[PDB]
Amino acid sequence: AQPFAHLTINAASIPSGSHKVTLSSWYHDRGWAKISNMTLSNGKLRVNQDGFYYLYANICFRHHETSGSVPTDYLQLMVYVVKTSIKIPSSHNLMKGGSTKNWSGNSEFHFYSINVGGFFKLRAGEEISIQVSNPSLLDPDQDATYFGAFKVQDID
Amino acid sequence: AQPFAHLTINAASIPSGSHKVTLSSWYHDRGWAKISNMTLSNGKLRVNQDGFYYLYANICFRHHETSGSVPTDYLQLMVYVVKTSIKIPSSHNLMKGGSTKNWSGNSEFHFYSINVGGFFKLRAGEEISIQVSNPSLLDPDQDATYFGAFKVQDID
Amino acid sequence: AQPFAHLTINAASIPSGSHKVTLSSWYHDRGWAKISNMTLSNGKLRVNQDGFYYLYANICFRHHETSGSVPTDYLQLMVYVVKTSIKIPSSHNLMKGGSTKNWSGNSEFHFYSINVGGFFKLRAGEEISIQVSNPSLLDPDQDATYFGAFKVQDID
Ligand SMILES: [Cl-]
Ligand SMILES: [Cl-]
Ligand SMILES: [Cl-]
Repeated sequence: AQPFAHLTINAASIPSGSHKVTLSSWYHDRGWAKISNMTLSNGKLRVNQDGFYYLYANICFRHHETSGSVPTDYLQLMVYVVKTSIKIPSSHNLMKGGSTKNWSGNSEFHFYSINVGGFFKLRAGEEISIQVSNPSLLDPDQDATYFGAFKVQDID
Repeated sequence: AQPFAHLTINAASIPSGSHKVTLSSWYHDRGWAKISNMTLSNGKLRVNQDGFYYLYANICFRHHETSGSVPTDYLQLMVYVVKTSIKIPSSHNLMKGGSTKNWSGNSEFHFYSINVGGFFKLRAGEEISIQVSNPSLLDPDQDATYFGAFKVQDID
Repeated sequence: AQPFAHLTINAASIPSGSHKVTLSSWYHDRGWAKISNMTLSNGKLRVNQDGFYYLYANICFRHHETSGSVPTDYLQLMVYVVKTSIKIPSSHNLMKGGSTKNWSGNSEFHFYSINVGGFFKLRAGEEISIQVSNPSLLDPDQDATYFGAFKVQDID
């Protein structure tokens, strides 16, 4: 039963704000959202089996003029895949991606997606979480905002 | 010992539109383009073996001012990795990515690439295709625009 | 003991010029950086065992007005994953990504990341390397700029 997970964002709990925050609302059993041998605790994917896993995340940001105004036109759309654990409580970034975007002008719709992927050694007990800026601009669709992991091979 | 695929764009045709369409011309036996156990049917990567596959797509877009007196003020460069089948035949997006761009500047060259990847459960018979907007802006090189998949493990 | 590598950028040595270059300084022995059954030489990841490998790279560019000014208003922020050989002086592009960005004044901070991935057939003696434009704008953090590979299955 090789470990893996593909979590999709749960808009039914999308926090407001523009500052860097951790996302804790994800789906694990519906649509493309699956999970196995791994446990999820409010946007905190816990590893139960040691191994080399490939981790990835796809976060889509969007804004339509019809939704109203945004604090500032110069945005910083960032995504951070973080690892946390009992021994190491502090957060450490495994991957970082994103871009500054000027969403000014009279344009009606603005969109931008970010993707990151990497190969990492994970020990049971360690947890991966997703931190992003401007969580209010996140796209709610499961094909738009998601993150996952899957074991590729055992640790030597 | 496991199926896989890496298809590269075949600009043999002349897709000159702006609306989102379904790319149907791909290579499977040239350069890096390859395939094993999987079958290609006019832009349709058909799965001939159940199991979990990692899907990925890289789409490059570019534009030159000389191709002028044509709107490239507001652009929506998007990519969609859709899945179809016999049952569950209605098109369902597995992954979405892209960005809005303003390529009306005095710059002689504009470029932007999109990348998406994810871990998915697939059953034999199901198909995977690629849909993008502004297909006439696609970069033809085999290293710029491509998509693919490879089985990571069997379904439990 | 499947072959793999996750290499992180070594800030120390990084071209301060404005030309596109091959990055030749990466870590393989600290932080998330790691390598197994592959050899890092002169910034090139040499394949020591024939097989199909998944290859990836994540490149982050950034700029703070305190660091001075950009070389030009409309920058080309690109990455090329290249394959060369220890036997013949051949050089081929496997993947390409990036985009043109206007980082002219205004904002106090500019950021942009690119990500590429792909399934490739590699043989012993072949080497994977990274070329980027605007190397002086590279983000030196290990979670920011890195590239890697891992064998998924043997050839044939
Ligand atoms: Cl799925
Ligand atoms: Cl290849
Ligand atoms: Cl690691």
